[PDB]
Amino acid sequence: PGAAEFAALRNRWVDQITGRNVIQAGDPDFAKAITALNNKAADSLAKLDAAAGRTSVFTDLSLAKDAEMVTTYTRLSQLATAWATPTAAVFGDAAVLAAIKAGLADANTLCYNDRKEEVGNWWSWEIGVPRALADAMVLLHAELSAAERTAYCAAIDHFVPDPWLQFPPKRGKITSVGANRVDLCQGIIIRSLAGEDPTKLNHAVAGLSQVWQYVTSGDGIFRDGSFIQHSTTPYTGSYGVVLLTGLSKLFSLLGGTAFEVSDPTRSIFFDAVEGSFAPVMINGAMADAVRGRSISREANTGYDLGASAIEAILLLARAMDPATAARWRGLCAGWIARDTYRPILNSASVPRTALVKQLEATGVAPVAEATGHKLFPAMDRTMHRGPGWALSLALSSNRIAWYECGNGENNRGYHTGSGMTYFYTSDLGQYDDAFWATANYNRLPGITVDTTPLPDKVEGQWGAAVPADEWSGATALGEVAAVGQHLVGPGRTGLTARKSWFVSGDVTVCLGADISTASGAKVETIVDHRNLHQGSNTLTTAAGTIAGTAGTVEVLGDGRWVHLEGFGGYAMLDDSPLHVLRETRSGSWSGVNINGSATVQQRNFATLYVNHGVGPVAGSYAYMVAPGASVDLTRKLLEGNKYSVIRNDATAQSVEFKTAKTTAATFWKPGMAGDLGASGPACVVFSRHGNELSLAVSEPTQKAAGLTLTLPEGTWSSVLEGAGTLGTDADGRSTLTLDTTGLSGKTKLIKLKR
Ligand SMILES: CC(=O)N[C@@H]1[C@@H](O[C@@H]2OC(C(=O)O)=C[C@H](O)[C@H]2O)[C@H](O)[C@@H](CO)O[C@H]1O
Ligand code: NA
Repeated sequence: PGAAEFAALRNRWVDQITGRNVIQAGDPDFAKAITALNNKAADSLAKLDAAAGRTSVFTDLSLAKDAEMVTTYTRLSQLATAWATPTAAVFGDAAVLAAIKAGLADANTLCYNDRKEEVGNWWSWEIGVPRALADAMVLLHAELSAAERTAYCAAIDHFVPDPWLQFPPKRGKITSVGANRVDLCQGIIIRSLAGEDPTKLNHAVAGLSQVWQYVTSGDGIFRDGSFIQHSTTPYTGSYGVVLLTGLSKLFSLLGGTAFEVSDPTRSIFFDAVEGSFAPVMINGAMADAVRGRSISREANTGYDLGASAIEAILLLARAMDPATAARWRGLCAGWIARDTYRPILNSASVPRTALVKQLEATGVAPVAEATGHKLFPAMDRTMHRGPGWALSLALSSNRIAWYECGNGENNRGYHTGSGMTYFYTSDLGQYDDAFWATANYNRLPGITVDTTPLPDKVEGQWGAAVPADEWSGATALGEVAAVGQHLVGPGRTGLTARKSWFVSGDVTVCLGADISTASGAKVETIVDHRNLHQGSNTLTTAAGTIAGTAGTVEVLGDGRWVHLEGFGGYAMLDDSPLHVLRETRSGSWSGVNINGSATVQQRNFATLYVNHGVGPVAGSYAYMVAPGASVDLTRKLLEGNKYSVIRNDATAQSVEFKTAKTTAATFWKPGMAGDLGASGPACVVFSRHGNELSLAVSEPTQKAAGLTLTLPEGTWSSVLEGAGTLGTDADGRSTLTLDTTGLSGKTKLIKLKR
């Protein structure tokens, strides 16, 4: 293959990144996309350094700061995009083209060339500039000289001689993985189009294959659908999306050509759309629990990331078999239609507009998010849904870091892996509306927390430390899940807590036991810390209302349930005091991200919490959350033993859901919770239907060869469904012994006959 094929490939990439082939005559969304393109282009043009012998290309961007070097190149590729887009203000503009060509020439001369050593963030030299510079070569291919091509290719090959590797030589080069591998290969593949280099192209293409091979440790896609980047952080929602975006674009680019991605194992990547990406998408937004440090970004939010995921999945769908195509389109139509908070077409590029328009043209109906549980034990994350809500739990353990901070981002996020309970609801802005600028990072919802102030970046950057805890894990049987976390506090306070969650189809029961610390400070547990935006939502009790005055914390009393207007109900499952605070909070995104704006955002919060006090000895909590519940239903939560606590202490935690006829339990020690028993760390959910007992079990340390339960509900003589060896103990009770060797926290489902 040759010059004909290379021109065809370049043209297809220009088509893809401009949408020049798919702008619809008189369409108002295509019109607003062009206007956004125009404004960005004009902004950049306004900031050009017009000076003779200039030392920068843009007056607000220093070439001696690598992030602003990257920004210089992305402004240039944006301007070339606009120059290439029919009906853009600068389309085919000779003067604009001139300024682009000079910008790329001077950026090369002054800074980014084959004689330059990397300084600062390697990502800028090897991914930031190459992708942008490659796009600009290809966009401007009819206009750049052979000598210009040579110099910019040379610069690129200098920083990235092999996209299977990363880091400047002075550092020791390592295997690039995951999002990094994709971005590296992208810059080289696009560069290979500009330079017509089939050798670098084939090698870059070959290198996508490693990203979708399953892994059992470190970075990549796990069999349970977890995605980790940077070893210790659940990262489906941001690095996952960068991967997904890059592969969508490259697969589509190369499909049908001599360079087509032909590896059959890529079906693992296709399976990940529903196995990894869809469960953590909530009405358009990637879950905060899976997007690591990006929560600190005012303008790279859950919706930004979920919209990018939508674009990519729509792009990929074009190439799939008919059933899979339609399913993925149905999922996307759903995430689009339910999102009236950040509609995808607001600020969409021309290509994203085209894919969303295309989707709408198929008429494919929106698929709803399925109720129930999706567990990701490899990354300490679980998802739970019912009518009106999606709960996302965020854990940490000897495998998963408390948090990632880096590059001045998320330095305060050290409690975000302390058992957070994100309840996503029709309040689509709950976590997006300056929540991470204004929230109390020491009372994040759900967490147990030692009130010792911690320094920014405590435990270090880049998730380099993990809590040395006993286990975190989960299992589920039908409508009921069991999740548990041994919380070890960050910042060496010696905080320790045993947190468990038992999630049905509507209610979530939260139990805590065995809470102590070495620090001498008070320890709290946060029933909720809910963004009210500018609202004065009522907090309704048996007595009447509580916490009417902002800033004056009040203590519930003996009705034991509280209802928050527009959210749902909360209810105490013990006689602990409930502290309720209405507060007004302020902060700027500059306060949580070194790139954040200084604008001060001000938000009202409801904060609900238990105080375990100074020096708790076996401190404990017991409460439940009922998202979407009316006052009538909230009042009734505690009536009729509907949620019947069985055990809550340092050995076991367990509840029975009276109506679901299902019992759930976590086990920290050899022991019994009512008539269920276990011989070692376990999550279990069981239900008897007549003469049959269904159980779901996991071995949550991920290290034990086996596990023995002591069966509830009488004796059991045969196994109807699944693995395990029956038996009788010393006391005439039935046992089930499992081989849990290598299960990696996964659930085993079993059925037994009396
Ligand atoms: C996933 C992540 O945090 N990556 C960082 C970069 O962020 C991303 O920008 C892109 C992209 O440029 O293709 C995709 C995402 O929307 C966004 O998260 C970030 O710009 C660089 C800055 O050095 O660091 C990466 O680690
Ligand atoms: Na890490």
